[PDB]
Amino acid sequence: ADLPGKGITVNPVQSTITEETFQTLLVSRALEKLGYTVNKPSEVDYNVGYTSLASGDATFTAVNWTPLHDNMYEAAGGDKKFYREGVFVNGAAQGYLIDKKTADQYKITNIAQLKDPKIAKLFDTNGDGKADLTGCNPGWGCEGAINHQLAAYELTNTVTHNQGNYAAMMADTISRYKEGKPVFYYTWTPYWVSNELKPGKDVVWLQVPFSALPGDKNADTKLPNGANYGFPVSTMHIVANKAWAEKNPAAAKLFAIMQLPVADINAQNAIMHDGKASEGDIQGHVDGWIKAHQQQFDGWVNEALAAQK
Ligand SMILES: C[N+]1(C)CCC[C@H]1C(=O)O
Repeated sequence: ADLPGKGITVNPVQSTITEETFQTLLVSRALEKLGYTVNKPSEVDYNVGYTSLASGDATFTAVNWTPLHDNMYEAAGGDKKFYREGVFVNGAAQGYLIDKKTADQYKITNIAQLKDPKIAKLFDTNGDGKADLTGCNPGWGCEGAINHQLAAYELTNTVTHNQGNYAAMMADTISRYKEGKPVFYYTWTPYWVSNELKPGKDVVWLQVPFSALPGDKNADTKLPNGANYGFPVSTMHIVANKAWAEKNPAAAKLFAIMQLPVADINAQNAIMHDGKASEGDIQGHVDGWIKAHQQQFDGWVNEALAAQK
């Protein structure tokens, strides 16, 4: 009769990106149905998350990105210290965008065109002549990807990687876009930005001149027709402490089979951004998703409970 997680405490970890909370708590709810006591997530830098997971201070994360986290994953112990099975979120996109108005006028389709200082000046916001790319916070996996690519594409003389607080910077970028000025930024899905600036209407994605990712000399981000946006279709995974997973087969199975559509996280993140972003609202987003997918959610729980436990 007794549920397998009775008496066992779970510590989730995510980053300080509040938009990660929904998917983290979805896993927490599932573990609670398996009987576990789940604490509120710790919100720490990704790299701190991975070392905590490897030591056993943290139990799971649900925001492990491939390939952007590969270097942090391997560095912290890789498959020797971590359990990682299945695919939690498929079909994420990332890349570089400029406003469609500017792209159409000057016929800009490739980031390599920003080597021309005249083109780059269009996107200068601080007057130093260089294009100002709204980029990634220190510690994000995309920090390393963007730095690597600007160097590889010979863009460091005309393009600046602006770093700080991405969410605040993007509000300024949207404000500038609304004044009718050119903008240049990196983003990903799922996140709230793509709801405000939509490709084909407001903005366009830029291609890159060849494949370049840090730590993999033979990376190939090309699509079958030869078009390249600089990043592959990306996925998120649930990652757990390996030793904990070996002792908790019901949880291990649950982690391998849970799946959340990228569109659902996009929708939740958009609602948060329109003002409903308190802890209490996010809990209700999670509870409402479950009620709307009750058969699926219960199926995951039933499969986990039927593991050899
Ligand atoms: C901030 N991010 C959510 C953007 C894509 C993956 C991740 C990161 O760069 O690590």
